[PDB]
Amino acid sequence: IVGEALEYVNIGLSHFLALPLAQRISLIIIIPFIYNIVWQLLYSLRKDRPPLVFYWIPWVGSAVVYGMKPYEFFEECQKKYGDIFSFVLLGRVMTVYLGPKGHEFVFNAKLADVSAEAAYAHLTTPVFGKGVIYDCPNSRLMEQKKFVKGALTKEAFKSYVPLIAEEVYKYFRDSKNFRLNERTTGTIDVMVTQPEMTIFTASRSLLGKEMRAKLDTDFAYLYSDLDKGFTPINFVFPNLPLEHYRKRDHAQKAISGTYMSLIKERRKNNDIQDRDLIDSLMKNSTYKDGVKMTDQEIANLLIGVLMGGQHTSAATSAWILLHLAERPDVQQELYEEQMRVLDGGKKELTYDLLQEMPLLNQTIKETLRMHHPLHSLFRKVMKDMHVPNTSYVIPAGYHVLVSPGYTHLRDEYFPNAHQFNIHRWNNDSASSYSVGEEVDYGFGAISKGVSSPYLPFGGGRHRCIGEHFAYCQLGVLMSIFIRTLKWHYPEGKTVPPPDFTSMVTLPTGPAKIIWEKRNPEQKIGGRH
Ligand code: HEM
Ligand SMILES: CCCN(CCOc1c(Cl)cc(Cl)cc1Cl)C(=O)n1ccnc1
Repeated sequence: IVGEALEYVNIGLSHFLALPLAQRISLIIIIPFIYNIVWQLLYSLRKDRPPLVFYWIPWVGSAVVYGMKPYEFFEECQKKYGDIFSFVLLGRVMTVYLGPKGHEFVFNAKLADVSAEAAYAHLTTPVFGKGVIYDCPNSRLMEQKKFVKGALTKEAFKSYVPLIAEEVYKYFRDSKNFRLNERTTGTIDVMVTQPEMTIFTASRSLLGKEMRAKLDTDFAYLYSDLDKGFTPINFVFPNLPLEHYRKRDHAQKAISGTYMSLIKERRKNNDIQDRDLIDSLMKNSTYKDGVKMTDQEIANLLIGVLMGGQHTSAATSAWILLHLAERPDVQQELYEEQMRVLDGGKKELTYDLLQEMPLLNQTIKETLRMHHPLHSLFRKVMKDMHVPNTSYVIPAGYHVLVSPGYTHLRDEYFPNAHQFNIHRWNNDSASSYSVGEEVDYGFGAISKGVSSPYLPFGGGRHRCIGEHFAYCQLGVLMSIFIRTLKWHYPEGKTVPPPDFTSMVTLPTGPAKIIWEKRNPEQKIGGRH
């Protein structure tokens, strides 16, 4: 007789529901806390699952330590478990595969196994708009990248270089942070100057003179509002109604509206040349199945393409300025390269001459090695994936996290990895290179192997298409900085540590350097 025991299950439940509000709250906390803990212990039994990092608080998982110092988190985990391990992150299970094998396993994964758009769309679609990037099937993305690459050709870069140079000089002339016709020395915050210099140079050359002229007005404020939707807090709550969410949505309509306006006027005048990305997409945005991109979609694609490049590039020139500020030896060497290639300054900077500045391109390369703008790249796992040479299975619904930026900082692949050393790239100054066989996903032949320990631009179907644009812009900018200014730190200041909490891993500010003119009496012409 134990039906008598079932009587007391019933009675027991009855007394549960009758406990005071204090104990019941105490229990709605202690009961998932405990379940979680035995669940992990039970989980670590399975040999077909990668090791899972232990955590106390349910749902939150390892969010706090990962969110604040993800490379230290990765390293500590790698010591305990090796290169494959999992951890819970605000609701989700992230499986990290560290090292070159990890790049291979994730970047070169089969289309059917993983989805970038499933990982990213909830974050990007509201910022950029509907119908493009991650708000469309992968095949559509592939053709958009193709369309955009058509405004990123060598001949495009030859015409961008003087426009970008004009903008840097205008900024030296007019911005309160410099004013080189009035001041010979000054303090700047690189996280104030570099985003402005970036948006100004990127706008003028990819969007055109009209759009660049709008940045001189209050309209510029909308791009900032748009940033606030592109944060690792929309990370988790994609849409819950308070005000910076509205300003985001408002900015998107307003900016896309403006782009659509210029598009429609250019077509109404047949004022369609080869100046911009705008001209380019208007002439070339028909998918292979014959469907044309709408004017809304084109405008949304413009926002998305310029947003990403804006923050990665601005963060990178800020890090460059910061590393160089304590290396007058490297400024000196870069300066000598400038005098030699540009014949004392008597040659005008062109895209061709940029390619003959290996030490400048190595400086960019090395900065990107020590400061990858994105410490983590994600895919949602769509089908149970087996991990080669293990018994590990990664179930659908998990996420895979790859981190080439972590490998960038390993001594095994980069001797003295925490040292800024541009000469480690002697006779290897290329932004990237395919050491063999290629493949084409729809936007041109890129490398098939994604095993390089140096992968600032990722690889596989989702690979960056902006690398050459970014070197062009960073190149021109840094060439003018070097030729015009020397700079150094305020007393006792040094290279700041990264802030990893933002979307990109910019430096912890205020990040200030002191500039001074190389030629105090040099004037920059033009009306203002
Ligand atoms: C230093 C500058 C940059 C760095 C380090 C960088 C890095 C990256 C990385 C790592 C990815 C791959 C993301 C993933 O696989 O999850 C990517 C993708 C991409 N980037 Fe860049 N990027 C930079 C600048 C730019 C610029 C200037 C542009 C445009 C002109 C651009 C446009 C794109 C596009 C369209 C993708 C495709 C993403 C996809 O297919 O899912 N990026 N970038
Ligand atoms: C253009 C579509 C979104 N992208 C590409 C994917 O960007 C990412 C990356 Cl690389 C990581 C995470 Cl965590 C989220 C997003 Cl949206 C960009 O804005 N970027 C950023 C740098 N280069 C391009």
